[PDB]
Amino acid sequence: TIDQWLLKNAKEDAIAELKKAGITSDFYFNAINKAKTVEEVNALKNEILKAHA
Repeated sequence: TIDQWLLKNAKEDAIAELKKAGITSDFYFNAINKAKTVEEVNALKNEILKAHA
């Protein structure tokens, strides 16, 4: 199974820690659900610190 894959797991979990970080860009929250796996979602949020800040 694992169909849950979609990667929609760390989606809100991470973004939930971003909206408060002060970053509200959609190129980080939107491309978040586009990532591949959880490592790609949490990795994107870690790139904003250098891919935008």
